[PDB]
Amino acid sequence: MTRREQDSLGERDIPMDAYFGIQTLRAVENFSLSDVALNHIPALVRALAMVKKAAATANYKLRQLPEPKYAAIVAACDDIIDGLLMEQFVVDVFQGGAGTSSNMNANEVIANRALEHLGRPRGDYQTIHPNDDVNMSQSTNDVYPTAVRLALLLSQNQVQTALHRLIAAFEAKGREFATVIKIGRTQLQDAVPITLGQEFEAFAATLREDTARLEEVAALFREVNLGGTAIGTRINASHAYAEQAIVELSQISGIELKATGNLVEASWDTGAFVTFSGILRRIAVKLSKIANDLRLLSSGPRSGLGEIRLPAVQPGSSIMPGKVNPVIPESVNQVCYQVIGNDLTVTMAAESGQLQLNAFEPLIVYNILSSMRLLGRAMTNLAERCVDGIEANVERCRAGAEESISLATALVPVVGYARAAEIAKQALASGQTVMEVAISKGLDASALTIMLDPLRMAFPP
Amino acid sequence: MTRREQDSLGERDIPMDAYFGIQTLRAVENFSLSDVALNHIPALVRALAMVKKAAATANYKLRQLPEPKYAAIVAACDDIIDGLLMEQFVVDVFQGGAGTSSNMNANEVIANRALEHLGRPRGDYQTIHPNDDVNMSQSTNDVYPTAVRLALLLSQNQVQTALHRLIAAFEAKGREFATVIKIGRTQLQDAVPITLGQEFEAFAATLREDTARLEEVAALFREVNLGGTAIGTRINASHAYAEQAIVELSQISGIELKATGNLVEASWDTGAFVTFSGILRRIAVKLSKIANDLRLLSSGPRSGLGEIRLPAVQPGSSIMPGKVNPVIPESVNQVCYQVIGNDLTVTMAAESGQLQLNAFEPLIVYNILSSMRLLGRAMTNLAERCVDGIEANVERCRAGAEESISLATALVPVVGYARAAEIAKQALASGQTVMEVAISKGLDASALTIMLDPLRMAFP
Amino acid sequence: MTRREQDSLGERDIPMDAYFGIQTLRAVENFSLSDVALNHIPALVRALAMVKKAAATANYKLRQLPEPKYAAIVAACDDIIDGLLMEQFVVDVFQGGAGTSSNMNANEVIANRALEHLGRPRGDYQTIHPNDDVNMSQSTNDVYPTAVRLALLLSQNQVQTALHRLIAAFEAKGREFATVIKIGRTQLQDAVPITLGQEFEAFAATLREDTARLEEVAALFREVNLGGTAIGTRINASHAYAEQAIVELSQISGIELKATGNLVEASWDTGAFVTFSGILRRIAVKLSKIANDLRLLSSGPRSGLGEIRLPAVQPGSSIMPGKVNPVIPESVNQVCYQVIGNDLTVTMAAESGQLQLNAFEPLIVYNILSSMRLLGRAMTNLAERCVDGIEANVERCRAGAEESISLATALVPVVGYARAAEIAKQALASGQTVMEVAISKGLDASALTIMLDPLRMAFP
Amino acid sequence: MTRREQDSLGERDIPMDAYFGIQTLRAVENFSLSDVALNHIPALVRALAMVKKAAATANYKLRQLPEPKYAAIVAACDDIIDGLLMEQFVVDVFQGGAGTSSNMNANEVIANRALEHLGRPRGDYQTIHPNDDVNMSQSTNDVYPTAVRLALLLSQNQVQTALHRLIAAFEAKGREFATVIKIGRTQLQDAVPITLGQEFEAFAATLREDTARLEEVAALFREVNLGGTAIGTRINASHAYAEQAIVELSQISGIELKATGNLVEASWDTGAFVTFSGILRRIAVKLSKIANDLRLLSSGPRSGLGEIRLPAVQPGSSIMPGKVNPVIPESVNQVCYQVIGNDLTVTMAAESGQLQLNAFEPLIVYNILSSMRLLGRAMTNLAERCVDGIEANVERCRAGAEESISLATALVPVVGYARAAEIAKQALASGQTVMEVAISKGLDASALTIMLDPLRMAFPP
Ligand SMILES: [Cl-]
Ligand SMILES: [Cl-]
Ligand SMILES: [Cl-]
Ligand SMILES: [Cl-]
Ligand SMILES: [Co+2]
Ligand SMILES: [Co+2]
Ligand SMILES: [Co+2]
Ligand SMILES: [Co+2]
Ligand SMILES: [Co+2]
Ligand SMILES: [Co+2]
Ligand SMILES: [Co+2]
Ligand SMILES: [Co+2]
Ligand SMILES: [Co+2]
Ligand SMILES: [Co+2]
Ligand SMILES: [Co+2]
Ligand SMILES: [Co+2]
Repeated sequence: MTRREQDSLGERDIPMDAYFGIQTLRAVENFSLSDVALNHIPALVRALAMVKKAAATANYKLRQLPEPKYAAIVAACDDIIDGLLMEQFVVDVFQGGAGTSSNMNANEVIANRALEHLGRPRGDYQTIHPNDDVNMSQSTNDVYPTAVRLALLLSQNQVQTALHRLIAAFEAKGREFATVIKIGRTQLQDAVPITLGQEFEAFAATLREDTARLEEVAALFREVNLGGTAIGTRINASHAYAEQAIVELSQISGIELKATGNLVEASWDTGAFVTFSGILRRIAVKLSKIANDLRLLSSGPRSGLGEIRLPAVQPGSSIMPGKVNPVIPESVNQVCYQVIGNDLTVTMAAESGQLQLNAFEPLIVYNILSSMRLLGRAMTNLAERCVDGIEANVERCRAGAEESISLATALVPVVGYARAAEIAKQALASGQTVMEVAISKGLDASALTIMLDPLRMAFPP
Repeated sequence: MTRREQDSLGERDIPMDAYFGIQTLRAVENFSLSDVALNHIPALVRALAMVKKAAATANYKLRQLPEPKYAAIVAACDDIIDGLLMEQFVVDVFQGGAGTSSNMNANEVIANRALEHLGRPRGDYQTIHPNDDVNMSQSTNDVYPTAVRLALLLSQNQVQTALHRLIAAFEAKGREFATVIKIGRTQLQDAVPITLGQEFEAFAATLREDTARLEEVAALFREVNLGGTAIGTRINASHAYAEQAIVELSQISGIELKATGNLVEASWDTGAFVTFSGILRRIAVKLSKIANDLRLLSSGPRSGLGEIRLPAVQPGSSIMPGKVNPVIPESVNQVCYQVIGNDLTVTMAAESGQLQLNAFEPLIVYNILSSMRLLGRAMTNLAERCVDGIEANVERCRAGAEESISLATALVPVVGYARAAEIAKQALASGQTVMEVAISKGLDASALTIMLDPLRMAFP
Repeated sequence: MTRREQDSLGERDIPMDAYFGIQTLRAVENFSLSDVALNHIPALVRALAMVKKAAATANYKLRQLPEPKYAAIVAACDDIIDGLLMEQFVVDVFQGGAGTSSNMNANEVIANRALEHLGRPRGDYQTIHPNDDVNMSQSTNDVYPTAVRLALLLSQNQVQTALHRLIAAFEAKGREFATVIKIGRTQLQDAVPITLGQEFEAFAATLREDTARLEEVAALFREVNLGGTAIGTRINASHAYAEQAIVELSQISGIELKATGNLVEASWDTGAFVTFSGILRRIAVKLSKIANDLRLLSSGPRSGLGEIRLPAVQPGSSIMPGKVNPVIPESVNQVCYQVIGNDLTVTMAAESGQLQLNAFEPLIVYNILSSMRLLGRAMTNLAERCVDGIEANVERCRAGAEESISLATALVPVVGYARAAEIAKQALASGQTVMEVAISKGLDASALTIMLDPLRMAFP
Repeated sequence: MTRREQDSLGERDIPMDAYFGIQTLRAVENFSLSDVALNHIPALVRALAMVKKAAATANYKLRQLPEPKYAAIVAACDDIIDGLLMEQFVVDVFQGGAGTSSNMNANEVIANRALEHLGRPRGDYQTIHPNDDVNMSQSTNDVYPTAVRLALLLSQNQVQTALHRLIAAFEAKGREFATVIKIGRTQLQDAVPITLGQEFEAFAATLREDTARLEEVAALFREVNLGGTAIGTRINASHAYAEQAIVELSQISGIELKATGNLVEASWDTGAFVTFSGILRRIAVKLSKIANDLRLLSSGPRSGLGEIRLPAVQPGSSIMPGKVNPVIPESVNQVCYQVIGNDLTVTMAAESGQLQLNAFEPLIVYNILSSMRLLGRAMTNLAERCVDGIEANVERCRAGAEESISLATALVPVVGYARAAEIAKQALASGQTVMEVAISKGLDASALTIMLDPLRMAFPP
């Protein structure tokens, strides 16, 4: 069964129980590109609903929207915000129209769910109207970007939790491996001694910078253009409505929002999206570097560095034991490369704004929510399926530190530069340790245990 | 209800109904990252099955695999090639493992479907073994990349068909607007006359270069490393098996494949993916510019260029008639920006190869298969729902042409550059036409109506 | 005429009148790639010299360096700081060795200039040694990334001065065009009325956001790893030395520096370069939109939007008087594209770090200093040679606002949606203003002149 | 001492000295952005003068350019083609104008040099006009992109020569290390045996691919729009003029050039540049991974892979012997990252085309010519200064192979899977070779020497 609806282009038959309407139906036909629909990015659906609740409350309080229609609309928004009706948001994320299809998907679905609450039938738009009532005082160009900013704010906690979790895992391994002496490597050449613990604490340290800079950057989104309507001149939406709507949207979302400084600027500026993507791009670059180290430090088992052992999560051959593919970090690098790619997409999109509008905010929101979700899962998997279970190869780390030619420097104040250089040269020609060569020159072994102690070199005063 | 399987890491309970095994089950746990499973890229599944059919056949012909197992493996691969069992390919496209997870997902499903065709229950690997039988004479590092290449080859037609569709839309609007004179624009300044038809056929002409460049580049994927195994040294696979498996994979896929020249180089080289991601990027860059020209030319209705009118696919406000948001092109632009980024993701991945292998082909194949699909759909919509129904504002077009001070350009071959420049400046300074200004200086009214016809200036 | 120098690889002949040494000579031969030498980023040379002055002073105060040597080194450093000896930094910016070549170019030059401020010959390194004395307590790995941070910090001003300059240009125009009413455009479709002044003050507005983010990001460079030596374990340099050197470098540079929190992390973290490069990327993205807006609003003279007119800085085609190519925004566009490519370069280099070091700080620092210098010049040019002389086309702007259909919304509470939608459709259908159609239906002329005033609509 | 010139914006004073005139002088002031002038990309300056000469010659042959002025213009183009007058090309490569400023620099300089050949004074434009004569039958939008295509064709040789050189260095090391057995590595895990020579021969094979792809992509540039003028309509250039100019440009340059199929399309289409940039990018991507492989194989000396030794080109300290920074690969990598960014710069300029013209070819040509030049020099330096001198650390290579657990598979036909697997497991636990475990199970040493030969595993029949 179907019902019959009408827009400024004509009539169509919508399936009887669909909560979306004619406008959404056309957009499903117009933008069939990715098979990724609005409900694949639920945070934006929840956000549109909160913005639509805020406006309805504001209109009601200013006596522009009748009580029964406010009650019905609010109850409908509440349903969507608590995650009902998600399957009704069917529009492709790659939609044209600068956000209009998302706005209309929300307008129609809220309208019809509102009607259900009033005991009227779907499609009875004379009672609750998708444009006249649910979109009162509003514009795609202020509702959509406001919800976009809201959705990024709402999905902030998933990436913060993930960072904290990865931080906590590196800290623990930094503590566990505190006295595990090894050789540091610069340009991939053996340099001077360091512990495995300082090295893991430094992975921890780098990500502590990230959670701070991300928080700082997210705060730019608290600035909203709600009330500027179409191009920032705020025509058709009163000052009092804008004031009230923002106060309401703060209450609903639990986030203190404010009006942006210049709404004509805010109508078109995507600069904040570039900045936010940049910090996701930074996390991915840094994160990728960590994943690379864990791949390098565990290379082997016999003909690599073999200094750490990652947990074997992948099945192997009984006749090929010891082969441990660094499979979680690999999965992490792929997330990072993708995050970097998506970041360029945001850049091209941001760059292509014209006059009073950027038309490509839907592509932007899709890439940022994607990068955020992917990065959260990569970091969570890295922490629990890999980092938590890493083991030090204690003897083989020590071997590297003990084999360092750099230890010969500690002999200068005892035998003179010329002769310490000789030992250095000899140790390298013959392949023995500085310790072994030093012994042959009649220097005492228990004295050398002190002089050439690598843990002493790694830990400054 | 579950069944009990064993791998190198130990024992695990697998759902009764599942054709995948303990190795796939583990990879599903290890790489839960995106929610996009292998089944979202079915051409690679289809391709993986094709390779498994070919390998099985070549092992049977060299008497390495006995007949009853051969007949059962092949039957199972056929079922996969025919679109059955797709829901069993459950591994995340962002998998670590350089392909092993996709490879093992095929091994386990093939073995359990092969077991079923042969009477026996899921997990009786003593009979059909995922590793020892289905993966016989193979390594992830040769079967997976070959599947990757075959999956790209088989996806050519969706993009070629869409390019051919868009070309035909433009060609037709080219003929429809052959005499619709308008003004050209360089650097957004008014230039010399041209027809809308010429503009449109130009769009079709650039997408013709693209269909050819695409064939040429897709052709590199015909070269496969099947039988190089782990690192290119051919260990565990005979020369005889390699040639035979290629002959067989050629017959099965409908495409003439050949052995690549250096299996050692081939084991790790990802330049073929960069090249092909590159033409997709070209198509994106070209297609996005066309979309942009469509948005500019349809700007208005009254304070834009207003030279064309796209079909109104999006309903507008009853109080704001004449607003047509160039919504299909916008959607295309956005597809184009996603393809460009995807091309960088392939770049990052491709550059990060180490020694005998590149560990990130899962990412590469996923990004290229996506961009191919999005370009196909974007071009097919652009053609069917925008171009086919575009209409010219004939009088606004004409008006930009006759108005133009550029009409003096056509007097350079008459009175030399200098005197013609002089005529141009006098018209602009005195508010007279170039026609008006030129009779002034003694030239025949008769010859000028012809010489300064803007439609004449558009053609040789 | 040459002199004879030795390093661990052997003996070489160095030009007699060179302040550089055998290690710089070797570097010149090793990385001849680009024809762009260290002196082409002088801010890094000055910075290297400041840090060397900081190290010598701290070394002096802690009694690791004797007073005669301290004072010669310090005086050499001052010469470089003052702009002398720039022709002696000859090493390619594309150098390998992760800083070493730049550090040794500094060390040798400073040693040799110290030798004359002390009356000794060039090359007499038993008296002033480039490694033992000028690099004392130091490694490339902490000296070089500290110089980079300082260089970037000392170049902040130029991009700040240029931003403020362009802000002021736009603000000034913002006042001038306050009442110049025109139609807004969304998706290139006629929207609602706005003033050219508002549009221009929004340009200013966005750039003021950029000045604050740039400042805020620059501050991250204030944290230095100086003292951390080779890998961040402080080997060969004491706590007191590091504390003292950071105090002394803060005095020398004029910027309050502080020791970074974790020196092991600092040894390899290139993240701050990514964040910063991101703000340049952002500026470029915003800047290119603005440029694009200026090229669009000036399109014409006859058949574009014709809303503004940019000063003519190139001479025109005389066969087309009144054609003005937007030559200055194009040049800015090209700069913005470069900065964005440049940003990807940094992104690769940052990602490529291995274990205790990232080897690619020289490529990172070169690209950033380029980008900064480029944006600084671009924005100055856009302010002085374009924005300041922009003229508004008052009548063409006004006609766009009056001919708009958005006007018909003002009539909804006068005559009702229904009848006001009809006025909109008849206006479009007949080619008349909302005003002319509204006058037909009998509505009062003097109420309509206020009602459908576009200037009124522009301001809440 | 100066001279006085005039354009449609007033008068200015130009150095008596100079061959450029008033228009070039304004361009110097208007576009001061980089300090990189036209003389930094001489290939373009030369190509412009080739096109200029072709057009003069064509005009002369159709009786539109007087013989004396033809002779003088041609002698001037000849001087520029032969490398004279380079310092008169002073405009910034970052020019606005879509190439007009480069075209006018060519026009003016040629005019003044032609005048000198007639013994006339500088700026006597009544005799030789930069627009009227030197620019006859031409527009910027056909001459400049033609000059650009030909600048890239003139330049192709340096990158092709560099590629062949690098190829040659790899092939020779391929031969020299033909029997240096080592362990192959997949995901940084020990895999199966392979020879170092095979590894180096793979480098050669992959760069051979690049020469073929570069050649075939460069051939797209042979298609030129000379004679399409402003927008592809050909106004002001006769069919005959165009036919003759192309025949003539082909003769001057030594390259079979042909008119492009659709001059309207060709007026704006930047697709050929993207494709050329892309194969440079692809060279960067592969070159970079070779550089990385080199830095990794040479890692150590003692706590890395240490399979090869790169020539020490950078000096070290006498107390720290054995430390060899992989300094030339590092500079290759850096170049590769630059080219990859330059490819993004091109992609931006290309996407930015509008209607009948793309305005950003000056930036495009500059980036591609830079990229080509860097790639050439990096590849040349890698060959002469690193590869040609690489050494194998032969015993360490052989130890990697013997330490490999993959050897146990050879034992299957001999002792059954179960026992073969048991040996592999025991070798892994004790850090012993498969050979050592095998001996201790009472298998014969001279038998096992044959069975477990790594060199047989590296080389198929
Ligand atoms: Cl979401
Ligand atoms: Cl697919
Ligand atoms: Cl500088
Ligand atoms: Cl050049
Ligand atoms: Co779905
Ligand atoms: Co915290
Ligand atoms: Co799914
Ligand atoms: Co065809
Ligand atoms: Co290849
Ligand atoms: Co220089
Ligand atoms: Co300020
Ligand atoms: Co802003
Ligand atoms: Co940091
Ligand atoms: Co110069
Ligand atoms: Co050849
Ligand atoms: Co073309």
